[PDB]
Amino acid sequence: SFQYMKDLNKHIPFYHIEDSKFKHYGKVINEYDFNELETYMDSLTIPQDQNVYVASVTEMENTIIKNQLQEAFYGEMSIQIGYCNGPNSTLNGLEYHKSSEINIAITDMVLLLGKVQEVENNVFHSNDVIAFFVPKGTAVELYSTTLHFAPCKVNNEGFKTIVILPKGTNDPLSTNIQKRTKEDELLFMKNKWLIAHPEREQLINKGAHPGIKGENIKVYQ
Amino acid sequence: SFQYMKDLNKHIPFYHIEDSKFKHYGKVINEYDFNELETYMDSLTIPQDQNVYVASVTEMENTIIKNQLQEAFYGEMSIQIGYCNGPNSTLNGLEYHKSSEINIAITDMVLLLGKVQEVENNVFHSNDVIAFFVPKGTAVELYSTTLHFAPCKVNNEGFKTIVILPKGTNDPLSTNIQKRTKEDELLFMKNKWLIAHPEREQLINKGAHPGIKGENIKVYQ
Ligand SMILES: [Fe+3]
Ligand SMILES: [Fe+3]
Repeated sequence: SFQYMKDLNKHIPFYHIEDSKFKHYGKVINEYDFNELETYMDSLTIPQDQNVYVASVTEMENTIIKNQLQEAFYGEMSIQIGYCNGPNSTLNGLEYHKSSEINIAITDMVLLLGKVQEVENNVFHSNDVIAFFVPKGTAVELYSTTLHFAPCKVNNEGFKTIVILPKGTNDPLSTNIQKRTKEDELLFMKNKWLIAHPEREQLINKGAHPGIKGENIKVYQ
Repeated sequence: SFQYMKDLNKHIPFYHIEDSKFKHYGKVINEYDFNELETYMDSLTIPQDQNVYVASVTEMENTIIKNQLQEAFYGEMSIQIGYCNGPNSTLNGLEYHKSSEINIAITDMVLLLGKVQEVENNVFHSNDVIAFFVPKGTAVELYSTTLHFAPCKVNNEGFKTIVILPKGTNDPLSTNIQKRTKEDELLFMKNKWLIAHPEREQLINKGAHPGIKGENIKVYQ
């Protein structure tokens, strides 16, 4: 429940995804159903140790709805459908893509969002983050200029999310560039620029840029 | 010259592209060399009747700069390089992509920009447009949430721009979708959503949505 989560998280701006404060970050998508996907997602368990992210799942890609979303929402550009399920409750990191991402909440979840415009010399401040409570069943477009990461759990068992992007996004980089722009320092996976919190050893050890300044926010439930 | 243009366009909030007001719309790209493309552009004159947009030019794509922009600025996503040159001086339309576009000003030019978030039931108002004077040699990223169209001229002979996007963008739609979202009404080419001004009969005739309210803004020079 939203009010329970709201009450417990007075240390961060906290909104329902249907609130107009979301409008700068994304849009709620209403006119699609996702039965084919939900059927797949129900065959999956939530890991309790750490989040899993599969970028591209054939089963979910071989669907009517994938073809609908590709031709219309993505204007005929090739897409992948994956999932991010897990027990996480902290910010950890903030990433962007030069694309639209769809997140479909298969469980209640929360997203910690920023705006890429608020990055200055590869630094973003926790204070700028906003949380949005997304109910089971809700689908959102997150804009390319919206800093985002893995959801934070609402229910004790964790969360389940469908994640839709241009095909190839989050694949390993296949070249090692000559870095020349500020942004190049963030480049981490295909079509994925990442700003990690310095207390997130799992990302820092992977080479991620340590540019979140402030507390690694925690979402209490 | 910027002050010349500014003095003639007091009917429109008018800014240098280096101004901070641009930060909401895009970013200036500095650390790249576009010389190979500049050389191709020198082989062209400016059309005098009407704009020309060619989405993909193989010769421009078979360059070192194309490989660099693909691997780094687009994070390994496949890109096309084209150009948009001509004599235009009006708004005419506002389009977006679920991608970043790069515009490289080979001549002085002006961009009339909006935000996608300012669209309300498939309507944008001219009064929300902001003009940005882009000097010869400036490269800009336009974010996916930035409504944009073809440049407006500074010099009497017209303008020349390089246009970089994900490969396929602005190709003809291969499907006729069953429309279901407000956004589906705007879908006009591959990865291109357009809101046309009603005075451009040629766009409306082709099925563009007439949703710009207000003057077809003109840039005087
Ligand atoms: Fe993402
Ligand atoms: Fe465009």
